Amino acid sequence: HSSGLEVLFQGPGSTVVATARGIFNSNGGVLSSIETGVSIIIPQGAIPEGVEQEIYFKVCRDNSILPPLDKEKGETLLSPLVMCGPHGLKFLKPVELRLPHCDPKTWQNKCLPGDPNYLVGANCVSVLIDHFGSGSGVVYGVVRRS
Repeated sequence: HSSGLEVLFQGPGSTVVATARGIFNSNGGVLSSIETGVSIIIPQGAIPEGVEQEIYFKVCRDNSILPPLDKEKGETLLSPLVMCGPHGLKFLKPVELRLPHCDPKTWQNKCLPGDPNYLVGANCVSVLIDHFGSGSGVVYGVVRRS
């Protein structure tokens, strides 16, 4: 039993509930998405000079996706999916992507006001992207093993 980062694919009509977008230049910067809690930090250099790349990640719901995990054993998704804006992107340096992944304790908890955001932002999933693949629905997603 363990959790990690994985790149899932979208088959049917994906459910886009959140959409983060931000044009980034060689200068660098980060793209935060409060709608879900996902933030992408780009190191000063990932993007070349004299260029402007519109990087937007759309956070979808966990319903219209192809989860390779095994729910029969208990596996599942505890992190909001993501849809890479541009398809076939290649940075000069890897970008740090962070997702709002909480502990498995709240996997089915009603969520109390005492600390419903405690680890929601602490145990975030970090993934480095130098180049973003190009697929019909190359999305991300935390894999909850069983």
